[PDB]
Amino acid sequence: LPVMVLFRKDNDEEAKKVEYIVRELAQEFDGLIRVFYVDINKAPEIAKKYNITTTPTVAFFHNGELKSVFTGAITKDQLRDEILKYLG
Repeated sequence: LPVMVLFRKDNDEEAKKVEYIVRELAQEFDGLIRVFYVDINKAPEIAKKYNITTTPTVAFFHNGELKSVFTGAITKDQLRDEILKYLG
């Protein structure tokens, strides 16, 4: 399954909308993708590995490889279109 990972900071107002969007897509594509939520402060080594410095950031992985990274202003349509790409 393709994987979508939300990198988040705890007290972040814009991160709230992206977290809603990601959870919405997680349900919409349940069973077809896996979604993980990484707290930058609780897991700094993962954020460091993936060069995550701003939050919210959403990354996509497939076949154990990093495929794309979205930062800054993030929309549901952007994320959904990536999900569809890796589903075929």
